[PDB]
Amino acid sequence: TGARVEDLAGMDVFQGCPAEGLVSLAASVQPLRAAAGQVLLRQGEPAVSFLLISSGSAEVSHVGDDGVAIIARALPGMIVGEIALLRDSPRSATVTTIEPLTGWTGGRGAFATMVHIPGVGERLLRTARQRLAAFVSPIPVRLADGTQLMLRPVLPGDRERTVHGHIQFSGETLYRRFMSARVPSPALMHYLSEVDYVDHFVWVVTDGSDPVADARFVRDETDPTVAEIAFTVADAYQGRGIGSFLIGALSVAARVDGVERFAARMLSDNVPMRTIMDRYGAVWQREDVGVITTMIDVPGPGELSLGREMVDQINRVARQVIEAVG
Ligand SMILES: CC(=O)SCCNC(=O)CCNC(=O)[C@@H](O)C(C)(C)COP(=O)(O)OP(=O)(O)OC[C@H]1O[C@@H](n2cnc3c(N)ncnc32)[C@H](O)[C@@H]1OP(=O)(O)O
Ligand SMILES: Nc1ncnc2c1ncn2[C@@H]1O[C@@H]2COP(=O)(O)O[C@H]2[C@H]1O
Repeated sequence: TGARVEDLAGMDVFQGCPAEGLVSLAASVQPLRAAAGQVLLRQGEPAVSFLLISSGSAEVSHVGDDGVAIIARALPGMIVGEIALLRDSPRSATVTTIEPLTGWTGGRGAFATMVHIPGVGERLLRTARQRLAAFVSPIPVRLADGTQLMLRPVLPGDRERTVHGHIQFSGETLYRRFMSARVPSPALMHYLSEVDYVDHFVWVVTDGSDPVADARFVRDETDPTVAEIAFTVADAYQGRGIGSFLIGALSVAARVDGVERFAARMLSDNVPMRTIMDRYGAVWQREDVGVITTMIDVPGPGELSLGREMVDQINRVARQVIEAVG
């Protein structure tokens, strides 16, 4: 009954893989056909199953404890059902066919053989937590002047959210951040967007719909105990204390991630960033003309202006995203 290796060769998780690598698995799966409106999976059910989508589309619906449902979509080239099999846990979501759908599917054993394809298990994990991040609970954040926002992790869709959003990021902003006043290339947006949360962590703050700002760190290639950090705040939200908060938040996430030292780079002439830094120290060095750097140990307990309940919620959400699949 098995699948033609070509049949699986389009699936995102298999890209780069040598055809021979896929044969055992291609032998371990059966074809699946489903009509529009049909239910493939359900949120509490134990996981016996996984599916790879050749054609059609499916709605993903997750009911949080609040009782409100986050929705996403599963599309051709994508696995679904992998996560519960990854964590050995219940279905994270209910999955329903939108478009009539095909149709490669397998069981626990096929999954095993799949995981044993080199660098496949890793992709699966990455993408898994990537998806689980949508189900985490956005933390209410009320700044000193009363304006109310939300703290959550970046989602790939933030990319879209931001490009077509009504929130303005000035050329001067773009320049202070990326050193060009121009709007970020699609390639770049993808980079800022899709992350593993392990070597690349990103906070976004929103008005409750659209992201108004972000803070991220990327673990150093050679030294995993240090990461370079960066921030962006939308023009009209600047100067209200968002950046200070975000370095706190980022610091909690960092602590979780096993990161110790933050590295920073910036225009010598960008005062607020420098000020934020200066609160923790530390000495500035000149990296290049008009450009400065620095290195700080990560505060750390007692060194944060955030709160207790607050650092609790943050550390909780962060750790929830980071260790979700491991
Ligand atoms: C490592 C990197 O990310 S470098 C580049 C950073 N990103 C950018 O430059 C992009 C566009 N500009 C921004 O995003 C900036 O507004 C940020 C994020 C650097 C600043 O953070 P914000 O959220 O805007 O304001 P925030 O309230 O956190 O400012 C922090 C500190 O600088 C002070 N500050 C605010 N505005 C100004 C200003 N116009 N001039 C001087 N100091 C200022 C604040 O008082 C505060 O100091 P304090 O807490 O000791 O009193
Ligand atoms: N945000 C998302 N985007 C795409 N697919 C998802 C998302 N969240 C959950 N899923 C899939 O929905 C499945 C529901 O049950 P599982 O946890 O077995 O595995 C889950 C994932 O394969």
